[PDB]
Amino acid sequence: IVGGYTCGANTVPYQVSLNSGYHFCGGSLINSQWVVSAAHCYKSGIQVRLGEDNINVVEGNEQFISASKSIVHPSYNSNTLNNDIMLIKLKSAASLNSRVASISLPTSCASAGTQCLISGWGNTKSSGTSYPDVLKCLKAPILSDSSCKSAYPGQITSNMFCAGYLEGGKDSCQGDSGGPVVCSGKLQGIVSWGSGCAQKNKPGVYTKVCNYVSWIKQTIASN
Ligand SMILES: [Ca+2]
Repeated sequence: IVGGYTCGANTVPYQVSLNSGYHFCGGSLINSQWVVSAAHCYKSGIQVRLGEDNINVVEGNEQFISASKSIVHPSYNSNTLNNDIMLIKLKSAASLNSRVASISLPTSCASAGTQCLISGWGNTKSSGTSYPDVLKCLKAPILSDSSCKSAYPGQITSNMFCAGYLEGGKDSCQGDSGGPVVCSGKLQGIVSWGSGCAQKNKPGVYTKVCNYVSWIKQTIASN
């Protein structure tokens, strides 16, 4: 996260870290046994880390649970990042408490102008490189589809939305990938892509979760 703030330990209780010997992407806990992330975060050998603040210090509220199964969206296209969404099943259920909690799925899609909360452990610099140990947060608005398509001509599908600031300075970044965009108490996006981080006229592009609720519900009901 570029241009954000330190969240506070466990104030984002649905945030997870995906670890494959190192933190590599974020995710969102949607019930005691399932995590939502980005399909471009796919790898074999994922351990899910819940209740994290400092990802380099065991502080005592963590739960570390291996993945039993990964499910990339059937229509995921890695060239265009269309349908950039994956489900991860945990080997055992998490214990939900004040520090580890699930986030609701949306019933309707979020509105342009809504201020959302984006979080993660990704790079904090534009170019240059500095990775935080503690979770970072950013408030950012949903942009109009018109402005999104103007920023990224020929590249935005109906399964993507833009959030952030056309002036630059504040954005998600590499290592935030897979993490949540929460708007009005629901998971409305997944950190997906963008041109650089926090560059003028190049806002963040997010997977539009409201288009995937049927797929999520049917997949959880069968696995
Ligand atoms: Ca920790």
